[PDB]
Amino acid sequence: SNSSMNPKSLTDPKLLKNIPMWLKSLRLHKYSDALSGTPWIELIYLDDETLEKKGVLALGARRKLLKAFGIVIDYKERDLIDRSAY
Repeated sequence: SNSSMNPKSLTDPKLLKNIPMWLKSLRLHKYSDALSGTPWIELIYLDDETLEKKGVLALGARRKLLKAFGIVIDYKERDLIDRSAY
């Protein structure tokens, strides 16, 4: 529905530690079970291909998650994300 990649949630250890929840703000909780087994630090590092391997078969959904992966990384790179999430 939305999946506009909220830089607020994508960089809040609350969601990050709770990937499913992290996906909630991305409308990809659909793949929560497939992406839950993987933390944010790894999620944000995944790729369209890996996502497929998990369960994200939607070229639209996975390739899209790659957008959420970056916003998290950069902010993670800018120490904008609590080291607690790490």
